[PDB]
Amino acid sequence: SMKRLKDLREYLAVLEAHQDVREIDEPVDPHLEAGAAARWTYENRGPALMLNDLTGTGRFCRILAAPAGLSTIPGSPLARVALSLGLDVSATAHEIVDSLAAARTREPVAPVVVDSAPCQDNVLLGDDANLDRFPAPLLHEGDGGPYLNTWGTIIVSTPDGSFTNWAIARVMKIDGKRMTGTFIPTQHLGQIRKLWDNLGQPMPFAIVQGTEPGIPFVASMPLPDGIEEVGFLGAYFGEPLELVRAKTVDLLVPASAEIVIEGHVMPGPEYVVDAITYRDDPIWPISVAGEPVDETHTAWGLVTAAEALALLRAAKLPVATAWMPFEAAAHWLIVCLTEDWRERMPGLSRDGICLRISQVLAATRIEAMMTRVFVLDDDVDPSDQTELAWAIATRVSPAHGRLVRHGMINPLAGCYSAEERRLGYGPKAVLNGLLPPMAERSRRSSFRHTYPEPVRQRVIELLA
Amino acid sequence: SMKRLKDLREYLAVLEAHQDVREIDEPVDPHLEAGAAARWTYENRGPALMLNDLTGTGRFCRILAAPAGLSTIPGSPLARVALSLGLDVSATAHEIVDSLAAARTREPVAPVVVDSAPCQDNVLLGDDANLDRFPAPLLHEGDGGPYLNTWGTIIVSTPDGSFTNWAIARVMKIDGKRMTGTFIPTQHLGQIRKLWDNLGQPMPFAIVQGTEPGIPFVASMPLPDGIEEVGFLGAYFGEPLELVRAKTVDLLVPASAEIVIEGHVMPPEYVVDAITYRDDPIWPISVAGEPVDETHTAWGLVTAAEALALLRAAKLPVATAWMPFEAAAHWLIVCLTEDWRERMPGLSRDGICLRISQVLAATRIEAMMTRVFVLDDDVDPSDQTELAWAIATRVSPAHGRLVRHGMINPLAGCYSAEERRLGYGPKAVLNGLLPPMAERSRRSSFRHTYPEPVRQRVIELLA
Amino acid sequence: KRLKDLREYLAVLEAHQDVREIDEPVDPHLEAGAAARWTYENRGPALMLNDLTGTGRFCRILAAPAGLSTIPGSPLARVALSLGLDVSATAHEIVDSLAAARTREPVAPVVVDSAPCQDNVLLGDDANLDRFPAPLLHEGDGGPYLNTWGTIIVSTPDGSFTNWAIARVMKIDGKRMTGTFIPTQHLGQIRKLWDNLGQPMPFAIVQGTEPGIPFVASMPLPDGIEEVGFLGAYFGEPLELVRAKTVDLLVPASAEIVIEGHVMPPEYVVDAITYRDDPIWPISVAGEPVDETHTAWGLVTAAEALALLRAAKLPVATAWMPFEAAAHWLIVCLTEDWRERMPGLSRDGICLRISQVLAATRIEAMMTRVFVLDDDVDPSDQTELAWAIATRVSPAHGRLVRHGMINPLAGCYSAEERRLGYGPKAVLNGLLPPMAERSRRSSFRHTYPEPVRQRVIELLA
Amino acid sequence: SMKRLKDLREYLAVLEAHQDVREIDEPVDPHLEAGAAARWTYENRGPALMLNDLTGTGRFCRILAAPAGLSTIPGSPLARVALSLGLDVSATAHEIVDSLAAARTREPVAPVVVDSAPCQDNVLLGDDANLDRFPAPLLHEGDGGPYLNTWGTIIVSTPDGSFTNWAIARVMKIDGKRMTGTFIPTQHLGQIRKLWDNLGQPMPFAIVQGTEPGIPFVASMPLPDGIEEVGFLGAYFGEPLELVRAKTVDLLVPASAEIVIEGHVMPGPEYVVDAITYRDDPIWPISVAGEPVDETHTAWGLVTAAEALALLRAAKLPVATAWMPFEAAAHWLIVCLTEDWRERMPGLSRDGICLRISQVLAATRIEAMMTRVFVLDDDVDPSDQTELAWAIATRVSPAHGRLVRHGMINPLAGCYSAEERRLGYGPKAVLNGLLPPMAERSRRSSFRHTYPEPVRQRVIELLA
Ligand SMILES: [Mg+2]
Ligand SMILES: [Mg+2]
Ligand SMILES: [Mg+2]
Repeated sequence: SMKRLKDLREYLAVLEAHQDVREIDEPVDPHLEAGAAARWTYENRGPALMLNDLTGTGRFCRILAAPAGLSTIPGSPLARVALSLGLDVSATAHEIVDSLAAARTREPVAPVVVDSAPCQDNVLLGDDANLDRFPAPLLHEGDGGPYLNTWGTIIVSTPDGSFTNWAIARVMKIDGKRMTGTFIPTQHLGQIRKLWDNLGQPMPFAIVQGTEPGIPFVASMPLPDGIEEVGFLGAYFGEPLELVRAKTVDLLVPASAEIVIEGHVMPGPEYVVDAITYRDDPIWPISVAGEPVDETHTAWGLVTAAEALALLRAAKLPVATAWMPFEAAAHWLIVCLTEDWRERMPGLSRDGICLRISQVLAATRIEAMMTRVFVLDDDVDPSDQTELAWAIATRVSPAHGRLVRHGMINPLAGCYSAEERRLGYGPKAVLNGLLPPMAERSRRSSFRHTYPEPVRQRVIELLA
Repeated sequence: SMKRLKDLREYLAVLEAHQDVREIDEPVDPHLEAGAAARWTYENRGPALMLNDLTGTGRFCRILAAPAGLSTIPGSPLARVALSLGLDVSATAHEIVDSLAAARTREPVAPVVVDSAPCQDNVLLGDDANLDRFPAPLLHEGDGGPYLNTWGTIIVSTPDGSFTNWAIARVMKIDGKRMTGTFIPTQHLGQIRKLWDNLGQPMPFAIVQGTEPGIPFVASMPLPDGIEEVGFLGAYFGEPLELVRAKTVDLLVPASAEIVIEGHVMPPEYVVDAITYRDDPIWPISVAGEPVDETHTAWGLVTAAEALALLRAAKLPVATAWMPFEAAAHWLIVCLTEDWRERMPGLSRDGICLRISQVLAATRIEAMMTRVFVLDDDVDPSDQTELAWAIATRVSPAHGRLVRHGMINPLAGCYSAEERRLGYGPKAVLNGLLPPMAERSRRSSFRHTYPEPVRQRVIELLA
Repeated sequence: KRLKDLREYLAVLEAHQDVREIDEPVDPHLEAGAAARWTYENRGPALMLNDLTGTGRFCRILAAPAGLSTIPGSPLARVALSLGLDVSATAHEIVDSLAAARTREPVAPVVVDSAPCQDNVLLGDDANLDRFPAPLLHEGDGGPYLNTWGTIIVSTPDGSFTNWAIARVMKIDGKRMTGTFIPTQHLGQIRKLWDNLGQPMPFAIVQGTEPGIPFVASMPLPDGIEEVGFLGAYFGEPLELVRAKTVDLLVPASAEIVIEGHVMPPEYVVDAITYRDDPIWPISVAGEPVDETHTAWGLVTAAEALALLRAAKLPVATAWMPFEAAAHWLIVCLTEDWRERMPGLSRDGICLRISQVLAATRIEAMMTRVFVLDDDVDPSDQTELAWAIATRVSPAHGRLVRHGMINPLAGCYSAEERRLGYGPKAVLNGLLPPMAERSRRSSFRHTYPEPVRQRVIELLA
Repeated sequence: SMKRLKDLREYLAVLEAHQDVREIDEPVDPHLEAGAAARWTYENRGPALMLNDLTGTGRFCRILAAPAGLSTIPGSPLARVALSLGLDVSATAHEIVDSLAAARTREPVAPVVVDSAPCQDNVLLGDDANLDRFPAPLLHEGDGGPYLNTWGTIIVSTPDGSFTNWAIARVMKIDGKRMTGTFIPTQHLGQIRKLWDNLGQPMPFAIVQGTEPGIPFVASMPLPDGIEEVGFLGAYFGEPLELVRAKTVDLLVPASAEIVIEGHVMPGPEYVVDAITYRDDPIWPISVAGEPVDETHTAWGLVTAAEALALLRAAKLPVATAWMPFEAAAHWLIVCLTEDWRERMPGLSRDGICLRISQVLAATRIEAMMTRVFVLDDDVDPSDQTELAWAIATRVSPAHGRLVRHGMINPLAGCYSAEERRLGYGPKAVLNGLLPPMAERSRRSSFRHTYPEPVRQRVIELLA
């Protein structure tokens, strides 16, 4: 039933068919212009951009901007997300998070190793394996340097080869042979690196760009500790991902990649480039994070809502859907309960079920970033920004129904004081916007909710 | 400088010129279909509808649906509000509330009495003055009966004639001669009803429909106690309002009306004595419900303009004020000028929120403000995405909330049954102010993170 | 059993060994105030300071006139005796007596031909405040506080309303004094009427009256209620007054000293000072608990709250301003059957209603916190009260916050809240669930059958 | 410098010397009268009671009631606590918690094994080891049965013998050979019984009554996971505690005990008695928990404040003292900061230091029972109930300066709803009652704070 797109070329051919990708043949400077073009695209809900000619490297390597920004397809703003996750172009916000959460109840599917892949048609070794051959975009005026990895995946394995992590972490260019990035000890990349430091050996790595579109979504997903992204991807699409052996490092990489950067991480934390392999006419996708709406919101926040939905359902909570509204910049989670939630959780009041949701979320990886969690009924679509704001304004008390917890916070969230940020300790709220029992509720006043179907059908016939 | 539209025909001709009104010649049943057509229009941002043919009364009286709903005019969703208030079709949310607040600093302009008006071309008296000859729309399935007044103005004078109140209150049809409605004692209509009840005499009234488009906005405005709407309308437009004498009741009604329902209120039922109308009458309706309708575009908007005027009169550095339409007239956004600290030394962010709360709490409008968000003026409160982003990223999940308990809006949704029954519940003032300009982090977007040459080069490539 | 003057009051305290005479000289400059603080804080007897540096044995000073009593098992005895009750009257019986008088018609006073307070009469230059002690009660004060436990009689220009207020009056020199005339109080309002006519307001300050007067003088009665009428209704008989020698004002015949004068528009001016042989000038040295700020002002404010809450038909068993909370907290105890008496309300609902009723009254601004509790706890028992708040008030919910006018002297406000006169006040819900749904209390009285308790009392008491 | 009382007889001889113990020679019924006599004693601040004749067992076994209740010694209400912890009869609230916290910075002192002890002068085995030989007091109405362990220690060890826990937990009698009690998995006793259960073996146990008076205080103390109570006692007193081998179980028990009950815990959980040993004329102390003031407040709450003081100081916080007020029934912790706290914690505001205190406490075992923590200055004595209430009323804002955290709660605390108790999830607050800087403060108005020393000395001469 899934319609999985197997590489970036298939993804781009589907966006072409829906007139949702534009080619720019005029030269664009990776120094700020490429990043600015990506921001213009996100903010004006423009087509994805194929930057065909870049200052410094010419037409050698293309750049794909806004790979999963909001779509131009009429009535389908989530189309790039839907297609990236093998769903219909018009799949809803609920169908998307439900598909991802459903795969969390399935057994992982191991990948398969292929003899060859287009990502190894061109191989650069030794002094030829130089990043100066590719664009080094300075994405924002104030950045420390060029961010080479914003929509690509870092691949590392434990020394024993028992666990392989695919993660999306920012990587900054130092020079043609060296890059750097953060190895936070609370995430897998850093935990795996510590195992390589204990054995006194450089950690082999590979960074892939322009893989099949579903990979960066799963690489952004806060899966539990023992779950490999490749296995989850396999369970999600219902078939094994095809991997190819890296040329210089005993790692398996997606065969769908446009570019593969291979090397070793040395404490010097520096990534040292040993080889670069790429398919003919390579494409390097970028993601330019900032205010809504970009892949921070359409990918990272969205897959975090799908993980919350899976965790809440695993705790046997009657959750209809979960969503991280794009306008709230991945600061809010909306939890919608089924209409029969009281029958499914018999001893709890509205405050009681909010206490239980808080208790369940508080025990997970993702709790620290939830600055606010709004608990609402499923008569509200949390992906409809007007209906969501209306529900919060009219259903959340101005004083009560707020559960405040203090603890770890997202250091990048905006709603914290300087001392809260410095201590890494601040407030997170769970807000109760649930209504009284369905029979006790006042009828909703709108076209859909206040008129009989024959009257609505007659009006649609006259006006639509 | 204002471009006032003197009646409903001028208003409709301007909407026609901007392709923002659609004529429906097929019959529409006032029983639910008219209300449903109005809701479809609001919710799909459709053109205003001129319901030309209505079952029961045919083509006699027309109905105007979504008279001040969101506009179809590209890039100008507030165009119906702007044109209704004599402004340019493209006037912004700020220009609109600023125009209304500016008129609060001006002296009232007394109206002028004219000898005749089109609203009296046809006069029905005695048994002919029957509301069954006009449409009686059942606007929502669950309503108690037909709501005859939703976008019309009820004119009422004190027994001494020293004060003339123009108000917009709900009026439900009982039969062809009788209507009923709420006379809340905290409003001028319920306060003036207490003066005519004390004298044991019936209160004369006159309800007008389809007046010039600016009247229902001022009728909805919570002006201070001693301020007549007619005087404010005169100060706003910069010229006197032309009134005509009522045929049967000693009240001065707008000469721009389509229909004038004259009568007297018994000690609460409205009893019809006369119905005058101009040729080919138009009866506008407003079908209140979820965003966005005239509850939001008129009532909430004029309440933000009054808050802006009151806050400025208290010498507060308020750049703008707005009642977001998506929040259903439950929230007020107060944006402070960038130099508010220089203008209000030596208050902290919490200090200025305390002062705003203290000022608002002393006014008429405080009870309906379920939440007030105090933000900086780098946020447009009429941009729903930017507003939600500012609240999510700038209001603490726990602190910077001033809670006050007292009178509430009995129709607001965020109250318990006991809070509604007591008429006593919580109202919050939320602090979403940034630290000083120099201390602030740079905003990350196309406009805020790139040099002008880089933005201009990108606009050249992509626009 | 009303005590008609300060000598009757002092004779009753003597009979209960609750007053001590200090014949050794005490300096009005700080020592008298320090002796009063030692007394309050050590729950010592009231002090009769006979010899005072500067004036000697002329005018005596009564310290801790209504401080906590030394009488075993009766700490509220000075309050009880001051209000004509039994020496052992409880916290509840005291506030209930005062609240009961609020349901009664005022009793007009009677004018007598003479009084002991006019046995001596100083006029002109003889009317010098320097003849009497001028105590500097606290190190940091601006000057001597002459009025701390006396009453300021004032009438409107038309003579239709007479206010008996207790306000702080500071000595400037031998003839002039100064004090606060807050416009939200009667003394500031009655003053505005005299300013509108462009005339000085005649006044009269009395010291050492019958002990019940300073309690009613501290009570926040409604706007149209005279203090002398309430006193008359409280005691059930008219208050005997006398015409002031130099001003058109009637003053208590029970006074020790009467200081008559005029208020030029804020300074005061003395005309005459009349007194009875061997005068006594009582003082009140306000500070940390427990003094007359707590035993009189806070207590009478709880009695007024009890009267207002009952007038709103609320099932209030008692009300109290705990002394340890320095007149910052009001405790409202509901009757056990409150749910039957207020049928549609939840615990939160009755707290909303109490808040709504209190918010409409004069006294709301000083209630920094109001705790709504059941009547199974005594709010005058500081241990039981703290236990009830700790175990029954949620650490997060059941708090109704209101913002508005505040007591500018309350401690729990920021500098900006004080400067704006706008800050938070809370109503806390500490009500238990329905009587059947409750857990049994674990203590001697609540966990054991009466035969078992009686057998234990026989063995151990 | 310590003056340790090595058994209950030494403790009782010291209370006799201070006229703080009374003997009852008239028979007292263990069914409710003994418990009622203990409550009368606590509530009237009476002497400790030695009940010499108890209905059913006569003069065989005595009962000591209110072993650490408030003392009758003039000016020394904490004397039973002070003497129990080897301090002077007049040691203050601060000196007591400071002594206990100081021992937390010291190395544990291993105990010593002795050949014999008075607690084994009489040995009952087989059918003779029957609890019906001793009083079985029904302490309260509501109690499911007789509570045999209220002021005694439960001694258990791990199968490997690497860790020995001395615990004070509820033990209710079933019959003459069987008892039951709670084995909370969050405490050591339940964690240790799981290890015996995994080996398919009953857990050996010993319960001791009437040991030296310091033991029940340390058994109530929430020490960290790897710290044995016997080692802490040794470090506290500055000398090894003397133990004797148990007769029928492989455990070491205090040689100072009046009574040893030895046996094995079975899952079907029930304590089964295999031997009872006791010294001549045994004394069985009881603690009758209820409203203030009993050993719940004078021992458990007090040692929890000492542990909080030790943890806060280990986090380098400038804490002058910590205390759990007796009137607040072990629901509140008061944290008093030193006057110079701002100099010692330079970048923090009053709210900032409260956030830091909350963060430190939240990382510890004791967080859950802290329904409220009040952060005050050290110009307030938190053991003075009037001054404490005055400080909270006048210094804590009616709305702000409250940090709320949600999580684990004390299931026995009163201030929780039925749903919060059932979920084990509810609110806990940290309240900011700190004054502004010392120069910015208003002077305190009282005898001590508003008058010069010569004026105070002159007044004391006149009136004292
Ligand atoms: Mg991952
Ligand atoms: Mg008064
Ligand atoms: Mg332990």
